[PDB]
Amino acid sequence: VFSDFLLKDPPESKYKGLRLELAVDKLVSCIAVGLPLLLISLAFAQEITLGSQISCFAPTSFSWRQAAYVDSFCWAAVPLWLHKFFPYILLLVAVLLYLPNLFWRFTAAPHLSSDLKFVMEELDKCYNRDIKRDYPIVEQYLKTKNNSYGLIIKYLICRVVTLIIVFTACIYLGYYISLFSLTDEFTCNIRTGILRNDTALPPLVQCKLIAVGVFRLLSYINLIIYVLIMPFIIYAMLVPFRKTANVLKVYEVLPTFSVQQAPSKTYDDHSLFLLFLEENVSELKSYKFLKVLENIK
Amino acid sequence: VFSDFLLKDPPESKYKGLRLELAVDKLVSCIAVGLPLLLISLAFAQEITLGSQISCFAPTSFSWRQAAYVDSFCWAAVPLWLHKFFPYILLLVAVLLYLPNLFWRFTAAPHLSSDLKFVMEELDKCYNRDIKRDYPIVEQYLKTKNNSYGLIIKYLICRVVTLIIVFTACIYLGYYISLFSLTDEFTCNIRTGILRNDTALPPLVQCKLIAVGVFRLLSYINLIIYVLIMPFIIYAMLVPFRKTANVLKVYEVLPTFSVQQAPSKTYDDHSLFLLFLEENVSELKSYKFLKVLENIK
Repeated sequence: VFSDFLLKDPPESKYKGLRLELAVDKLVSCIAVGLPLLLISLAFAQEITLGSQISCFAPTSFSWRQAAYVDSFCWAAVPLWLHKFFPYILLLVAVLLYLPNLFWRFTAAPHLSSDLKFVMEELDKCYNRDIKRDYPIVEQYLKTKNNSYGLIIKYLICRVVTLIIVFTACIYLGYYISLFSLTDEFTCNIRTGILRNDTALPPLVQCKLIAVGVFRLLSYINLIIYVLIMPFIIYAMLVPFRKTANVLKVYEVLPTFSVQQAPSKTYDDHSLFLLFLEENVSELKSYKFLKVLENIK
Repeated sequence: VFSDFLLKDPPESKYKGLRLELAVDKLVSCIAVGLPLLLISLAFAQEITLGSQISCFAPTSFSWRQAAYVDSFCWAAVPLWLHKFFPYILLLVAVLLYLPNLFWRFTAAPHLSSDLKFVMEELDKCYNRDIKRDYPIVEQYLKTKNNSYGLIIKYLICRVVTLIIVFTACIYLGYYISLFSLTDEFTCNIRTGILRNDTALPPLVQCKLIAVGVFRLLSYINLIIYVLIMPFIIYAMLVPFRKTANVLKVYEVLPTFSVQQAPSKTYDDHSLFLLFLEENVSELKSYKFLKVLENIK
């Protein structure tokens, strides 16, 4: 009985290439973080070529600096801040979106990695020794992960943070779009604190926001992409209803492994671990041999 | 008896991946250092596009440079320095926050690393040889760390430095917010030292601070994030009341290891070492075998 409990070695950097994120979470994260960076890079580029935020039509009686004053004054205060702070909300949401994958990498990745390596090495050993009564090591190990919750708790944490951030960004951009595309100019007053009773200046002045066009374009692009990537976040968040293949069911054609009685797919570590195992089954060497073998029969 | 005291080798770069910081301290440090850098990067970017700090409405009778003089003069002196020095306090607190993890890395990390490697190699040897009377090497070694204090002293040093810096930054930003969001302009005088009795200049002039909006936004963001990450610092600082799993209790199902009588969780090196051991138990190979083994029984 107890002979295949002795730990010998990993006889290589054998795995070195396990994937610890299910490729859809990976694509979604890359896109959602990258898009605002490209947008605001272009934004800052064009704004540093324009070299101004607004332009006011000052009266000729002013000098240079006397007009620069009103042009700087009217850049301060219907909300104008949804325009003043646009290139900052995007960086903010980009960084907030980068955070959850850091959370994953530092709190769940190494545990999951060790578990995957253990299960895979055990399966390879079992097949290799029984192709030529022991205890169901892998069966009992996977039975242990049937009332724990840490892995799935952390997973759902990451997914819900991502969904919340994307939803908020969407409604912000939407209000921007539905508010600014009706005009781009406004009336500004200057004589307020000391010049209040100074008749040497106009009672009003006009100024125009000179980036509304580009910002509206970027808003449309970002909103479309985000509403496109929301459903994938939800489909990922629905773990116990995804599509699997039961690699543990392909392994049951050898003399003494198991016969998996019946699953239930509840929210627990068993389901998430099975998902990661199926994603990484590309590296299990014995898998293809057993597949063709059960095909011959 | 004395046979398992001979040092043979680490038969690989076996561990090469121990984690020397408990993932919550890691996340907190990354966030707290990174956030002000992103904020002040954006600040310096926008301020170099604006190319000015204030704007004063000089009388038309001035020339160009004669108005530049008042515009530069009134940028000097209710505190205006809380506005003048804003992009510097943030870099200061970022660097002060980076310091404690350097302190940890240089005074505690290598000792802890050697200790972890020793304990883990010893446990693996013990299991591997007794799965097929000796002295409790690991039990006595962990007994030695029961009246020393260096590790926990350094740990608490780092945590309290972090908490102090975060608290001070919070109250600074709070005073900024509660002071500047009532106005953005002030009255300035010029004729003071030589032009005092020079009637060729106005008795007053107005100037406006042209970054109050952006700085207030950054202040809100930073204050919210810092008050969010304070509780985690405290929860970390409360070492002897955290949640563990007693991996040394899972190891006691083999013939001659121990039976852990009773803990007390006082402030000492034993508790902190147990925390680090539980964090790094992902690499102990025998751990999962023993877990499934005690499950079968």
